[PDB]
This record gives sequence, structure tokens and C-alpha cells, in this order.
Amino acid sequence: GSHMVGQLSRGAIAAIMQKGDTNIKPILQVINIRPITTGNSPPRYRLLMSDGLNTLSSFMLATQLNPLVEEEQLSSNCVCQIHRFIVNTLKDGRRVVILMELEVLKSAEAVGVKIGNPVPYNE
Ligand SMILES: Cc1ccc(C(=O)Nc2ccccc2C(=O)O)cc1S(=O)(=O)Nc1ccc(Br)cc1
Repeated sequence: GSHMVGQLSRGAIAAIMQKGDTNIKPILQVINIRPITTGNSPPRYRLLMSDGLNTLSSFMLATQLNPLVEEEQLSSNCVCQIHRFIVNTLKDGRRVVILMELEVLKSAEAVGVKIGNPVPYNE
């Protein structure tokens, strides 16, 4: 209940970005979800996530998880546990975190607000 930022894995974004730790199962809040421009291929969704301290904009949902967005269980403000993810590095050096398995712990409606005051992580 109280101490809302205590619901999130503070420091997980830095851990993912700095250490490349993939064994952790961090709890993050969805701040925003947006489709990416795609061709005739399945839609892809990019997420702005928060660990309470930082936000990071380079999350992508694995296509297998698209139903979570399209049926609305995964939406802005919800709190999720990431059970499996990988990091991929693009030609230009940018890294993207692909969310492969995730659990919605609290619905957007049950949370209702951005938790804490996270600031953008500097990639
Ligand atoms: C469009 C697209 C889709 C997918 C991947 C990707 O890296 N996929 C994977 C890579 C490795 C393993 C698994 C996967 C997986 O998707 O399951 C990259 C791109 S992109 O670079 O051309 N544009 C883009 C990148 C990031 C963000 Br935020 C927004 C747009």
C-alpha cells in the first residue's frame, strides 16, 4: 500500500544497462506503450518503463506478448514483473530490451498513477 516506489525494482534499469544482468526478474511500471511503424509484418510495441528511479524508452514487447496490449491487460500505469528478457544491440550501438515473458502484478486501474518521480536513464 504505502511507500509506492517500494513496489518497483529500484536500480534494475541501471543493472540491465550497466551490467547486462539477465538473471534478475525486476518489477517495473509501464509509463507508456506505443506501436512502432512496421510494414506488412505484425505490429510491434515499444514501452517506456520505470523502475522507480529511472525510466527507459528502449523496451520492446516480443510479438508473442502482443495479445496483452491488444486485450488491454498491459497498459499505462500497470505494474509488471519481467520473467524473461534479452538485450539486443543495433548496428548504431543502441540497445533494446526485448520483453519475452511478463506478468501483470497490478492493473493500470488498480495503480492509477505514475509511481515516484523517475528520471530518464542516459543511454
Ligand atoms: C522494428 C524492430 C523489431 C525488433 C527488433 C529486435 O531487436 N528484435 C529481437 C532481437 C533479438 C531477439 C529477439 C527480438 C524480438 O523482437 O523478439 C528491432 C527492431 S528495429 O531496430 O529495426 N526498430 C526499433 C528498435 C527498437 C525500438 Br524500442 C523501436 C524500433
